[PDB]
Amino acid sequence: EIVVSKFGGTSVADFDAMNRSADIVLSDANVRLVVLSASAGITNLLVALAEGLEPGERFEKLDAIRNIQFAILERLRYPNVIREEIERLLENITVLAEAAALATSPALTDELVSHGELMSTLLFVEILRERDVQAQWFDVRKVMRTNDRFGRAEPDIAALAELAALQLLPRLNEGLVITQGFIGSENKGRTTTLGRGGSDYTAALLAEALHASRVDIWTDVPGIYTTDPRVVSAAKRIDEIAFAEAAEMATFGAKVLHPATLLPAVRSDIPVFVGSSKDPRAGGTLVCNKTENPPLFRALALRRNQTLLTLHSLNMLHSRGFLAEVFGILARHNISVDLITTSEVSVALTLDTTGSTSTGDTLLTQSLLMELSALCRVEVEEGLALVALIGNDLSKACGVGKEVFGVLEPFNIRMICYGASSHNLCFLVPGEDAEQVVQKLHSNLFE
Amino acid sequence: EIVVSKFGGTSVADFDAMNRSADIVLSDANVRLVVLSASAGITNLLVALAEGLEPGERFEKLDAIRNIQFAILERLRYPNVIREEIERLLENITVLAEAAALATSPALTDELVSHGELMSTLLFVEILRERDVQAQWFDVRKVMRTNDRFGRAEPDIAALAELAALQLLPRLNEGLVITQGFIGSENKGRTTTLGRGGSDYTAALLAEALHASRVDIWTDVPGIYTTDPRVVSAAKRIDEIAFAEAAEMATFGAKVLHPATLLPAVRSDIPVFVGSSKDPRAGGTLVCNKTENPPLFRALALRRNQTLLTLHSLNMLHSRGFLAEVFGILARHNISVDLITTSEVSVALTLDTTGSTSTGDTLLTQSLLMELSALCRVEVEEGLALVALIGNDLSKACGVGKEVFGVLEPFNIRMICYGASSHNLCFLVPGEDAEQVVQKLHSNLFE
Ligand SMILES: Nc1ncnc2c1ncn2[C@@H]1O[C@H](COP(=O)(O)OP(=O)(O)O)[C@@H](O)[C@H]1O
Ligand SMILES: Nc1ncnc2c1ncn2[C@@H]1O[C@H](COP(=O)(O)OP(=O)(O)O)[C@@H](O)[C@H]1O
Ligand SMILES: N[C@@H](CC(=O)O)C(=O)O
Ligand SMILES: N[C@@H](CC(=O)O)C(=O)O
Ligand SMILES: [Cl-]
Ligand SMILES: [Cl-]
Ligand SMILES: [Mg+2]
Ligand SMILES: [Mg+2]
Repeated sequence: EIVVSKFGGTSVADFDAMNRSADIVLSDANVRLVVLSASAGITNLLVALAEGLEPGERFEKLDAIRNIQFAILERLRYPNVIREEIERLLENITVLAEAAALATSPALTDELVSHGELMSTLLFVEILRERDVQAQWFDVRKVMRTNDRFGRAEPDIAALAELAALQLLPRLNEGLVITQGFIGSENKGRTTTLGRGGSDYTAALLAEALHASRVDIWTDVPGIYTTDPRVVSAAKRIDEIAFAEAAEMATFGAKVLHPATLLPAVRSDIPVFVGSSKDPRAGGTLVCNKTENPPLFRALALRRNQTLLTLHSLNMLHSRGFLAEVFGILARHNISVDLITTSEVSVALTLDTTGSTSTGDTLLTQSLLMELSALCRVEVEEGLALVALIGNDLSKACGVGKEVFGVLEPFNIRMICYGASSHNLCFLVPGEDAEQVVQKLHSNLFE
Repeated sequence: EIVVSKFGGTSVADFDAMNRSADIVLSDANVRLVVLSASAGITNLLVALAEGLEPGERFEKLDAIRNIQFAILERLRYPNVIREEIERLLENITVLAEAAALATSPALTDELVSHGELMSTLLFVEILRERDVQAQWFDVRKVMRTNDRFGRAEPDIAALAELAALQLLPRLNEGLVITQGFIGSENKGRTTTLGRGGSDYTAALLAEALHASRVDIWTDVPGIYTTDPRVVSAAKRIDEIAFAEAAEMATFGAKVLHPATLLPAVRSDIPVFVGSSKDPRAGGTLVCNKTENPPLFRALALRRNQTLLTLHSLNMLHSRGFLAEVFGILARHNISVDLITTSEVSVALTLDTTGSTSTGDTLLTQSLLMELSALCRVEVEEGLALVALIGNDLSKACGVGKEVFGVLEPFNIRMICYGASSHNLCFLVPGEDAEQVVQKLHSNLFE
């Protein structure tokens, strides 16, 4: 019986916002664990610095980073103590940025980028104690154990359970606990990150590990809509939806949720709430086990910068293996594909961006290619965008093909993958036409 | 420089037909090799007998078989010699049918069914010599070596080359040679068959092995149409088309050609002609390397009684393997799939009928299932029909989705697989609505 609350960039971008969020945490006494991302802009600045920047640009970034932190600092009642700390963090960030300028790696990046959520959670506790509140700071790294895959580390569920009950539970009993999402620590103590947007994932993870009654995702939009409001102005809010529905929404482009948030949700039936931190009375969306009478079409999701890796065979093995093998190469290079389409011995692979914390993460390695290039002719098309329609029983229902492609006459559909799930129908279209399609569909579909 | 001609059931169903076909062979002196299927109805009768029938029904079948053969026999000039032989064949067919009534197997079936093309080719030579023609009978089994996969044996290309030049070439130099398609012999002398419609395949095979200038397919329809004339009355004939186009037409339902006919065609660039044996002046379709300015939509193909094997995971291995493995099971059971569609860890498999000479060939074995059932939840939907659209550059062209699904509003599209080939777009629909769909499409597409 403990609700876990999560606040994103915008929700803790500055003192005021941080306050709006602090209020919310104190509107419900069941909120015992808070999860914060770093303030808006921090992570991008930090990532640009882990790329290795020259003296000039480097200094600009470090200052943009220091400003944001002091905007908040200079508003506190007793800014002396945390100033020391911030200075260390800032100073350390500085030395790391100097190192990045000479050598860089996904591990250095995770370590430097981790600093954002560290500074944000330190300040938040201060904003909470400035109100006479028992609120203590906690380093998730003591609990969030992950593998050594830097940039997008994967959580060790068992480990996260023992630890959380041995170091985090007692702290929850005593009082309030503020910690950071997105980061973790590997076996040999090195810092890791779960991948962009990972703060959502962290919230669901600790919720499961602590047997919480619920998780609250506080963002900059009141709930989950029928599509990105930034693309469809006329986007309608969705008051309530179910796990797999949303699970697939996130997976195909519903940025509001990290594609891995709901895994723990489903595994422990921990409903998740989604609302605006700047307007908690507009009302958000609740994600739960199962709904009332689920529509046929809930929403549309867009996933940009997709890559289409089409594989034809140099005709040397039998399809059985030609495939069984092809899939045993991606098993080594551990390249996961959400969408595949075939035609005899021609297999078109739909590749999503990494979502890794480190920019330079390049999916198609030359080792891979030459291994595949000889085993079967390769093809790679870029600047393609995936469009997904999520609903229910689309496979055993009528009029789906006409309803979706009746408006797309003027476009080039490059790939259509449908039939594997009664919840979705996806397809590719050239990047530039991406949004106009989302609009056209949504229109004669939800409006 | 030798043209190879092939005649199907209807084309040698009876004396007259056999004659029509004999004429055609003598309208071109480059025709040195003729390939005959058994007379219409024979193979089905023979297959029903290899299933094991009781005394009564068995006797009816043997008589329907003897009648058809005597209809031709009783019209010859000197019917005495071949009568002896036919009697043996008939007698042997009889004893085999008696054995089938007690024990049955794909090997007994191939051996009994082989008898059809044996009787037809024996008579044809007689129809040719009744016209003072140097025409000799030849047993393809001496040359058509295949593996031991009875019901749908696979040709050993190398072996077929050495043999054909050592036993068949000399016979072609001397004069005319009549032999049988559809059948072969395995390593240990046992008789095999290439699978229903395999007589087309045989024609292409020997053409490649003998370095022929061409192959002529004589059927009961003047050329290759934009779709089965038996479904679309308004079906238009296609005067000329290219390998991959047609290759895919056959593969997805264009019965006029066995799905494996063009493999040798492509491998040796041996153009293939397709015309009616009852009307050689209506004109047929020529299949060659490449065309003029290939349409965007050539035709539609229907493949009935498809099975949709959808695989969801019991969530115990990582997608990489979950797939890499799934495909390494079908690699053992050697289950080939032309059409696959995925969605994360859910993979929907499109399964075609065996096309095997033996009816009882059941694709989904219980060994397989329980091996798959535990590794990942299974699903099986039957009575589904595949619809394919063949053309050119459908992937990098516009309006494809609207053009195809604009008419199918009233239907349930169950699977859409597209993007792997710039030549086709396929999809499933419940069996009963199959033809009405083919008609609706073809209409606002070719008419
Ligand atoms: N279907 C959808 N419903 C609601 N928001 C969506 C949807 N698809 C995309 N979004 C976008 O995701 C945003 C919230 O994500 P994010 O920027 O990561 O914030 P946070 O820091 O709170 O995690 C919304 O502001 C919106 O731009
Ligand atoms: N696209 C198509 N073009 C021409 N015929 C087709 C097509 N699709 C299917 N067919 C069918 O295939 C038939 C010929 O095949 P088949 O019955 O095996 O004869 P054969 O014994 O000559 O091989 C046609 O009579 C027609 O019913
Ligand atoms: N702070 C990380 C993680 C998150 O926002 O959830 C980022 O900016 O992507
Ligand atoms: N005679 C076999 C092979 C063929 O017709 O091509 C059958 O009836 O299917
Ligand atoms: Cl940022
Ligand atoms: Cl038959
Ligand atoms: Mg986020
Ligand atoms: Mg045939």
